[PDB]
Amino acid sequence: SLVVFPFKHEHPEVLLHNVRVAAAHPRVHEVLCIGYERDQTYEAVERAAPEISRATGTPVSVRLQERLGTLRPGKGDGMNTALRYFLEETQWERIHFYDADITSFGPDWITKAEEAADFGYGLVRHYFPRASTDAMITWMITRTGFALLWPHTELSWIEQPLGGELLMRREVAAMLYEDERVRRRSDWGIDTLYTFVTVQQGVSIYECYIPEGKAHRLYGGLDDLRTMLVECFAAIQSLQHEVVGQPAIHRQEHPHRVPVHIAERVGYDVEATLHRLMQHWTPRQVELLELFTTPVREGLRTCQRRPAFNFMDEMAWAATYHVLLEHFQPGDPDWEELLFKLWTTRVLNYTMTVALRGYDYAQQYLYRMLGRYRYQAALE
Amino acid sequence: SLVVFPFKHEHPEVLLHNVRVAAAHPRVHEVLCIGYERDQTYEAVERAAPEISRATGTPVSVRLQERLGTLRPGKGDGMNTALRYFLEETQWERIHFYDADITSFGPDWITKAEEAADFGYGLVRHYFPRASTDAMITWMITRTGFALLWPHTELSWIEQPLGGELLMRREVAAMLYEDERVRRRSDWGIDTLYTFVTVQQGVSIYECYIPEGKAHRLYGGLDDLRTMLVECFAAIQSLQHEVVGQPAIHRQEHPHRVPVHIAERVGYDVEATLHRLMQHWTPRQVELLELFTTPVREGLRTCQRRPAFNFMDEMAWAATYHVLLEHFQPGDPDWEELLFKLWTTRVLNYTMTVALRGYDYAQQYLYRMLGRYRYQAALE
Amino acid sequence: SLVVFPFKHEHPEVLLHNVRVAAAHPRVHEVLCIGYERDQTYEAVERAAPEISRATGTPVSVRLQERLGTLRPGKGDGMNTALRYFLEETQWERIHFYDADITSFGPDWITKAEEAADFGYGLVRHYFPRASTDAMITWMITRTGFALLWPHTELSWIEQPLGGELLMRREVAAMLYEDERVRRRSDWGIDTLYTFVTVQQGVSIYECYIPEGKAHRLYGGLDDLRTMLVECFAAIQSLQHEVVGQPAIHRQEHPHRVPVHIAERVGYDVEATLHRLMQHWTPRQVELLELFTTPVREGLRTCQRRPAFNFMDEMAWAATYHVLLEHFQPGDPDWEELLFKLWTTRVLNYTMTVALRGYDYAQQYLYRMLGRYRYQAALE
Amino acid sequence: SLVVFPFKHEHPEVLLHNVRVAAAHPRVHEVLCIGYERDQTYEAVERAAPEISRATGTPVSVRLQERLGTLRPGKGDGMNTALRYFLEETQWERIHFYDADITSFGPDWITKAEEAADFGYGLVRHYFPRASTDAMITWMITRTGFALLWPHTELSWIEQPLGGELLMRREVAAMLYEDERVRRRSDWGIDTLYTFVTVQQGVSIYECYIPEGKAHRLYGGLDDLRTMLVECFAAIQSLQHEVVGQPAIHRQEHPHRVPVHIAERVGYDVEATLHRLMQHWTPRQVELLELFTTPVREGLRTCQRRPAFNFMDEMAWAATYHVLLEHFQPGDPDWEELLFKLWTTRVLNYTMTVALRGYDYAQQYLYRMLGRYRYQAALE
Ligand SMILES: [Cl-]
Ligand SMILES: [Cl-]
Ligand SMILES: [Cl-]
Ligand SMILES: [Cl-]
Ligand SMILES: [Mn+2]
Ligand SMILES: [Mn+2]
Ligand SMILES: [Mn+2]
Ligand SMILES: [Mn+2]
Repeated sequence: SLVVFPFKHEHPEVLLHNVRVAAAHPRVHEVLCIGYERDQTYEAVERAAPEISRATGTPVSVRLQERLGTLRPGKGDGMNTALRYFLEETQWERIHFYDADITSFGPDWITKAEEAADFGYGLVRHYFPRASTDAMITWMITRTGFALLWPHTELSWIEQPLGGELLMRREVAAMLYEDERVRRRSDWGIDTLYTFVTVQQGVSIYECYIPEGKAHRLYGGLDDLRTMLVECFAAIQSLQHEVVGQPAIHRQEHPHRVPVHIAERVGYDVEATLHRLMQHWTPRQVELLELFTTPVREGLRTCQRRPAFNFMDEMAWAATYHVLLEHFQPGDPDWEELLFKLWTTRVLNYTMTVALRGYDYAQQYLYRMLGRYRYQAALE
Repeated sequence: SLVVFPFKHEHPEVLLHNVRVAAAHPRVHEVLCIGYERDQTYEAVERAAPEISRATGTPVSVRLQERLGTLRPGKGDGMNTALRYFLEETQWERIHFYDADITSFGPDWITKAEEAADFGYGLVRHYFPRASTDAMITWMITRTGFALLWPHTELSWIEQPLGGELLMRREVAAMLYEDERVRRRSDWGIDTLYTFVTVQQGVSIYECYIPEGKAHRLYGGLDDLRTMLVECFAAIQSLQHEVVGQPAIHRQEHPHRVPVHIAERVGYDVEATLHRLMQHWTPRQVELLELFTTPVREGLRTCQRRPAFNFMDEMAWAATYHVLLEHFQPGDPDWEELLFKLWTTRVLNYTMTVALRGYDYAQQYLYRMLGRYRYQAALE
Repeated sequence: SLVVFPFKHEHPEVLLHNVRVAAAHPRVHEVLCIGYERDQTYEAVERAAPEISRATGTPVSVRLQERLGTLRPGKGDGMNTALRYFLEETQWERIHFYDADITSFGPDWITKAEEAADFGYGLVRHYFPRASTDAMITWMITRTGFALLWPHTELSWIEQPLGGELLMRREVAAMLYEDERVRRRSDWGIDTLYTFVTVQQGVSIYECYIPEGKAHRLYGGLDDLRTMLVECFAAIQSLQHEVVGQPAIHRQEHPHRVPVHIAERVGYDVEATLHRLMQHWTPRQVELLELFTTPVREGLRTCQRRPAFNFMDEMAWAATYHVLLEHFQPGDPDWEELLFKLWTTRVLNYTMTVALRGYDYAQQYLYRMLGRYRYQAALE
Repeated sequence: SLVVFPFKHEHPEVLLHNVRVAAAHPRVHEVLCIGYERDQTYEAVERAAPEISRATGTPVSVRLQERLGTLRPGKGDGMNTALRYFLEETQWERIHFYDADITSFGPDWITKAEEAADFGYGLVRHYFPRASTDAMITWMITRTGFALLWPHTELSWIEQPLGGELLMRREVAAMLYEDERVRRRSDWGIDTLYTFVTVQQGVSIYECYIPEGKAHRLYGGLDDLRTMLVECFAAIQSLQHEVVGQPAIHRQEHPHRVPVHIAERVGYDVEATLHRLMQHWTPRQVELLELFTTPVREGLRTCQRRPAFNFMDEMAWAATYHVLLEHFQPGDPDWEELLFKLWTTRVLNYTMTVALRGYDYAQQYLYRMLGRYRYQAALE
């Protein structure tokens, strides 16, 4: 197998430790790191690589990403360059991807994926325990979108549709590389696209549970997720007219109880988030709210003077999601700020009325949210 | 819809309460009770029925089961009688079954099933939280069997393959009642057969989670499960050469955290169970053990003098299961007793080495068990 | 024993149920309800009493509170009137108090307190499981005060020093009724005084765990807690030069795991709380902040424009507490509102950075909080 | 401070690690290891001392225990030799003891004990989270005894009265070493004796919570606790007529949630334990049962043929405890075997009816058990 680590700016020791782990693994025949640019990290890996490959007997290489997509040059270009490398320059049967900022990586992850793949699956997705306020794009954006647009499919049931840790066999990789919808998603939307297209093509999927979790880079206020947010949404919007006549085999490793240290952390800075909700207003944003239901429109307007979020419950969010699907303009700064404020209030609402009731309550709640979304969507 | 309660010997007030709940439900058009014989319970329901249907506007009736199968006349004959009544004597589009001895039934259960059916599913199964020592036939016999025999199918993933609580749509009922394999399963094997063939014909299945659990009749020593145990095993064994098939298609409501009162109970009497392990021995049973691996043969023999069960771990059990599949003679008193003792030691082993480590630990274990069994099966 | 229910405004059926429960108890010889005014509730009880007292054989009566203290006529006058009645007009050996608004009251509570009293203890205090956002005056005012001022004593170790549910023996009641420090506490400060002086007097104390919790009247925003906040702080402040001897007998029934329904609730409405933090400002309050450390002064100032609360950790709170003890003027509207805003940020800081982390986490944290406060006070 | 490690037979690397941790600690001035005999361990430590005593600047020495007591030469003689060395040959103000076989020791333990000492306490006891089937002597013998014989005292409230981990100040050590009751307890009984007399003399006690637990040597069947069992019982019996007539001050650090890895282990081998129950019978033992209540007499007699333990609930156990206190003969092999079997059935009972219900349930139970024992004792 080929193992890939896409990296942008990361601590060299962190990624070098992972590369080391993969190279040492009996089933890994090559490690590739795909860089955004020739930085500190790049230089480090390149210097370490020859040594590592000699030590482990398995070749390690670094490359810059190629520009293959048409949106912002980001993670997509990174991953798809790896798909190209894999398909056009190696003979390997399987490719793994793992995010480079992972600090809890172990041979573990590789073994479990390889063993599922031996069982027959086309795509193996790793998924992890999560803190109740983690994964707010995954839930409020990706899984929500999937539930609302494709209720009868397996899409909304994928646990971590955004997750960078996965194993594809060669023909699944070939299919994804050759698809032009995926190819052009050069930005953060890449994972959404891999997820959507493998499901739509009926690839059989296994979700692998990694118990010790995914310990990686942590967030301040919500707005260091802002690009990713707009991009992940734009990805769902771009797919909204797709049909998914059937269907994919899909099994999930049964999850263990969350580790305590993972359940007991806050995924973001509340005070800062509340503050930011009052900032970067624009007469045009105010005007754009004329497109939304009254509670949401009054709701968000209040945010110019003081934080408001009680209004953004489940039902308001679904209403908001439809208006966004239909009017949101990718790349318009006002639409992007508006989507950001809107998602913010959904996350604050959820944090204060649900997450604050406990880990378990908040999981019951998210699952039951998707179900309600699916039911509602199936009804029209 | 038609709602059916199969009853053998139960407290009239318990069943009458359930009937009342069903009849009151806005989506129920008929309630049917299927009795084993004309006993106390039967008489109670028959007297109450005319009154209840007048009170609720939906017809309620009682009938004896018909002899439709060829094994012991038991629950199968009751449920298949209901299928016949449903298909040949009503116009209804959906049939529910619920065990009569349920004391936590509410409109709840009916609504949830009817809603999933509206979504599109062909079979909706109710499943419940469980005490770590509950459902030992489900786990050690039914799900084990499905994992060992059909690893690439959805069979071993069904949560409660013995569950009496389900909704079928008319065409699914028609298909089952027509199937001779199922029709003949007059005994406890019926539920196994419903589970097996619906999966094998690619019916689409939703598992509904009932959070407040299923509070019903409780067990003393393991041996008041003994007929059920031999009959449920016989059912797996009778299907052992089937193939399969289609995919199809299977989704589970996400389970909530187990209620405390359900996690904090012991599902059987350990002392009695150890005692019973030493009883009903037979020279022929001692002989029949010659057919089993050494640790098991030596293990079970010790049980004539004192209780032994540490030998019966996962791998020993799987080995045992294969010898049983291939040599167990349904209806042979020595084979039945032996299966009983064998299974007892497995339950005891699980109780002392797994269940005693906690509710969570014991669930991780059982799920992981089925996975190991599936991996091992797919290896040959 | 005498059982007393102090009431101000409550639902008659709620209180009447409680009175009925007490009157039926084999150990209860008299039930007394102490009212604030002759309202609806009062009239209800007085009509119902003669019956009850006939139905159960134990006398039930209602009286208005007397004016005995010198602060706001509130709960203190209510409870001390009971003490006077108990001592001067009855021969009973033991008095219980229970809040009238309790909806989870049962013979239970009485039995457990009477049995501890039999063991010998002078005072028996009932304590309950709590939601992580409950009891923010208990924690951030009373237990905090106790730790910071009397670190070597048993004070900060009482679980629920504001608790209205307790049993005293006659001599304890006589001691309290005779103390003018307690007598004058006519307002909400009464429970703090009962707690303080029985500890100061080396009364032996037993804390009795009520597992089903105390289900009573719930709160909106934090600010319907305002009068109780300022009067509970005033109480601590009034005691600040007291010296407390050396630790008596104090024993606590071991707490069970919190019930899920109690752990899973939010104890207040976060939006309204953030809003209220920006209201009722005054140029004098702004000036008064010149008395506080820089972080807290700048922190609270920001609240005129947007909610700010991250500055208010543990140590800032302690610092602020010290400034309050020394400068807070009871009865001054600006000091009162200032105290209110200050507490509010302790509570918000704590909800966002600690409660959000889990029920367990937030309890570890509060206990470790008192310990850090004790250590710090001990240090000078 | 002097830190002492008593050792009999242990792995050098385990003990040597702990020695290293103590010596490195800024508050430790001398480390002493007290050995049973000049074995492997002894030789290892003696070789290493020197080296350690020298990379830390704090002297480390080993000695053989002296024969100071009059029972079996065991732990008592070791601990008391340490006391003697401490008092007669050093100037240090405080002595710690830690078990040698601990594998989770860290500077931690010493710091916490030293800081409590600094706060004033005369004895600091470390206590740890436990598996539900751990500590069966502590609960069913020591704490039970304390609760039945001294209900009004602090004795049964000490969390780990057998714990080897504690800090005494010089005067408390002096007092204990001077006490002939403790001096003669040369065997396992020593810890019971330190616990009893420090409480009896009104030494003020702090219990220190060590969250990471005490990882040490594990048990097979219950019978490798057999000498310890009889000696610990003998200890309580020898003290049965003592009077306890003052307050100790007694405070317990609030415990954190049990770590999962500690909650999820089985503390013994059930199958072996059941087998052992049927062994080493004797006509005299059968006779001696004549002294016990009928359920217990008939119950234990069944154990000659098959394991029986349902009879040994709480109340049977208390009854049995009283018969033992009054008739058990230390050093009589039949009384010793009988006590062992009796206690085994108690442990089995608690295991199957209680521990199997969950970690929390089992703790609620043990605490409530002492409660009931205390109430019952206080009633006569
Ligand atoms: Cl996310
Ligand atoms: Cl079962
Ligand atoms: Cl409070
Ligand atoms: Cl022990
Ligand atoms: Mn990341
Ligand atoms: Mn049943
Ligand atoms: Mn109240
Ligand atoms: Mn040990």
